[PDB]
Amino acid sequence: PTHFEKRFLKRIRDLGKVELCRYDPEGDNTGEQVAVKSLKNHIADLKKEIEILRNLYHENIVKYKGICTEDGGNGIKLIMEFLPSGSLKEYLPKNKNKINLKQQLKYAVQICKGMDYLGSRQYVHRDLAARNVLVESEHQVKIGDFGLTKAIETDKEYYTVKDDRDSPVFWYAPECLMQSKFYIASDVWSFGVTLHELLTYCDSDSSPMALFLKMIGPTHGQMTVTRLVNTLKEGKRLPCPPNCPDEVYQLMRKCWEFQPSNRTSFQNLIEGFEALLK
Ligand SMILES: CN(c1ncnc2[nH]ccc12)[C@H]1C[C@@H](NS(C)(=O)=O)C1
Repeated sequence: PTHFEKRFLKRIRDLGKVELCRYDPEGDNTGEQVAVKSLKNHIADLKKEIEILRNLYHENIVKYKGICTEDGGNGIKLIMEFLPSGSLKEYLPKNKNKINLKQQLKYAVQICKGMDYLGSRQYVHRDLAARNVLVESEHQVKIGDFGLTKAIETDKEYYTVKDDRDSPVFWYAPECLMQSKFYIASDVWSFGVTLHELLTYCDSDSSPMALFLKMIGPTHGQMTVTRLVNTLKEGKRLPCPPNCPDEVYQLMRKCWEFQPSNRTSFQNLIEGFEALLK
């Protein structure tokens, strides 16, 4: 009762590959809408993500629904619940009006809960950005993609990633950029950046990529990571968004301590934000 027949998954539109499908075995279009993750070779990677998501059960983590086999039973698809409001990246610009600071801080708490739960299971997300934070409702958010998530080996503080794959470098901590080492503290750094996005209502002009590119200047490509490391070494950071209170920025800056050991924890973040609400 967690297997989806590929012929029954009717594609609607791309979500991010991740596609919106309607699983409709009765053929009367009454079937339920679902998010489907497939390959655009790296079947072993998607199988790892499936094992990860099936093992996550939390209010602030997108629900695993099942798996769809691509014949001759040689391919796999990840089936997830579909949240129509989409990611913060698409939702926040559309609702700058109803979403105040209180609501943004509740989202920050929820992301931190989802991430702390992820941390307790010994995983590093390595891709925490607003595009990966889904809106269940105006009161609830969920971490919605685990495509770069890795399990930290027992008795180790981090996972080392040595591959030819792409990385969200404008969300990465110094240790990730310099040594390819990913700690729970590196996810804390990425949360800080995600929180910046959320506070700027995911305005494209104020995105971490747009701001850092304006700081770094004209840059290839192959030199982006070095220029970014240098900027972070000098102590430069994403500026406090307009009308962002000191208390929130101070928490945001604690996610951005150059050394991983000097950063705050997700639990200290939960408590910090919760103390600001009402
Ligand atoms: C937007 N989105 C989703 N939207 C609605 N309902 C969903 N259920 C699950 C995912 C999902 C996912 C595509 C992922 N983002 S990406 C391509 O940058 O990795 C997040």
